[PDB]
Amino acid sequence: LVERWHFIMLNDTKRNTIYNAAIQKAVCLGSKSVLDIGAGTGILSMFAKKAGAHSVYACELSKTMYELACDVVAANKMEAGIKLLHTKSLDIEIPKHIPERVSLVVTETVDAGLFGEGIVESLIHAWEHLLLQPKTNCEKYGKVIPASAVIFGMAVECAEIRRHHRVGIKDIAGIHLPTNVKFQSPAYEPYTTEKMSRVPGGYLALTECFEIMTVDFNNLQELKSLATKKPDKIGIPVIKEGILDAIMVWFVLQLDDEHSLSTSPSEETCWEQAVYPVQDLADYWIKPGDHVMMEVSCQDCYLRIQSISVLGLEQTCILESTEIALLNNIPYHEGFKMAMSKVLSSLTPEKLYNILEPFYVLDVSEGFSVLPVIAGTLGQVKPYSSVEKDQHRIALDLISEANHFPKETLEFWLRMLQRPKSDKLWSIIILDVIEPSGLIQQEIMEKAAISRCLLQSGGKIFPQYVLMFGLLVESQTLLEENAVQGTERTLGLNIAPFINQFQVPIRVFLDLSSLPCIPLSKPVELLRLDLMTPYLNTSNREVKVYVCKSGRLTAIPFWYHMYLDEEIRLDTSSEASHWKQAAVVLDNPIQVEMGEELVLSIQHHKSNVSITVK
Ligand SMILES: CCc1ccncc1CNCCCCSC[C@H]1O[C@@H](n2ccc3c(N)ncnc32)[C@H](O)[C@@H]1O
Repeated sequence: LVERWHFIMLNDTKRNTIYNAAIQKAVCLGSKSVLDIGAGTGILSMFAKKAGAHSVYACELSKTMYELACDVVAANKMEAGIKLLHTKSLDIEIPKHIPERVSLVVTETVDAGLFGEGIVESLIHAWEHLLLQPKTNCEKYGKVIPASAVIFGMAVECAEIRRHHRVGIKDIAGIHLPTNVKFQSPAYEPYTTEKMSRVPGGYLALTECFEIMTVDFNNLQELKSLATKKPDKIGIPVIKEGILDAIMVWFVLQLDDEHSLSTSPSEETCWEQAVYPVQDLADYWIKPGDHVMMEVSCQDCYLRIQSISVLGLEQTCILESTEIALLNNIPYHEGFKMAMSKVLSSLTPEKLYNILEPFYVLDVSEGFSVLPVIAGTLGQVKPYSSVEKDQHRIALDLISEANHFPKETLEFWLRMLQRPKSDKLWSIIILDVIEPSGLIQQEIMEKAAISRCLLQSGGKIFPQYVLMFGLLVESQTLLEENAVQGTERTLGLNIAPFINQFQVPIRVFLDLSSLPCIPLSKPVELLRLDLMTPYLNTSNREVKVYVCKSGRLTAIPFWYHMYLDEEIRLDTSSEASHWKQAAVVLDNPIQVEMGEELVLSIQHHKSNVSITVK
């Protein structure tokens, strides 16, 4: 309900201090009438009032955030001086919502790409309807904090970004990906966002930092012009050999002459960068002498970088990032090849590489999957794909052709779980068990139980079972993302007890490998989800975890080993995993001692798992 950024930004003392100092300066120079656009909990509005502003107006788009801001403003005894408005800034009218035009607008409607929260649209409206005229004293003319911003770019090598946007291989577990199928991510999604200061495997600067654009938030003509301004065509010198994976983008906010904020990548700051993946080139290798060329525009809200190309000295298949990461997950496909060949082998080795009767193999993977083609290559197999999108069907037809399938070897199941034919049964059913989120898929136990009945004698659900592993960690990061840590970070203002009512018990879409934390235990098996034998499912159980190290336990990250058979397991935490992980974050951190035996109480019901300290 409450975006994680509200917790991180409220816990950033440095940022609170700098916004307070800028709002203080402006108010005491006589900006005593303030509109806070995107107020969240209302901390900037409370800075303005306490700085001596006469009237403060705070608008917030989210019902949840507006109600929270009402509660926080009241709790800090500022109900009377601060008018909270449940409204998009665009829908503020004078005198209906605000009595008079205001001397100061403060806005934190800002994303990693600066523009992605509609600031340009808001400030154009603000200048036109809501602000006093600009300077041609301070009580008599309109001004905006932030005043202006410089946007910076850098060409980078980053395999972690690459593996989500480009398919890196021509051959997966003995199937050929044909040249005549081009895979593109959806960023070909104007950008992704990334804490680049700790992206798994890091990044390499291939160019110097280069200025992309400047913006003056106090110049209405300039903001009005962005909409129709001709894209800047630019060309950036290469200073290092490497693979061109992305343009990394950040910015400096000038709040006023003396106060600025940088979203430059750093472990010292909370800020993320905008990331523009590079794809649909013949070659990605760049070296000193080359230029990185691109068009930069800001016409329809977002900063777009397009036509990214390298100046030196054919069916398209759109995949989600998860599906691109999947095709780049080699051990996943090699596991399936091996484990499928073993199940085929132990049921009819004669049909592995009644003659007319194949192995029937059903793939119920959620999205795009090449498992059926891999199954196809193993023996006399009739493989079934569960792809819905026409584009996926065409790609798989073309991949089939490239691996010497006769036409209509690969069948499409959608074009309910049922028998393959009237009096026939499945040799393998593949179920999708774990969400990209790192949570167990809903209704999986139902799908398993239905699927069990539809199997040939000695046939298998893949995976047969799944072990969930956990780790005791001390993570201040996970804590500061989860909960405001008291009053001192918000400069005495009392916000934590109100926002912390919206603590999430579980952080999903977590990159474990990147996480700054201290391990307090070794991995430990937390529960078994067994698709072949439901009786082995952990109902409710306690787990004794040996504490290897003294620390403040804040979280229990968790991932899965998915067993295709007893020898072959997939790791959702693997380097190349197309799954994210998750973590239980404690409402209250617990202190643990080396030698202690901590008890986790683990409640499991369907696809939901409670994990608690006892
Ligand atoms: C330095 C920024 C940064 C840089 C790098 N990495 C991360 C960040 C952090 N950015 C967090 C985005 C937070 C989301 S926007 C903040 C609040 O404003 C609200 N809103 C949005 C538009 C809007 C409107 N026109 N009228 C009223 N309210 C509005 C949202 O409902 C939200 O509560």
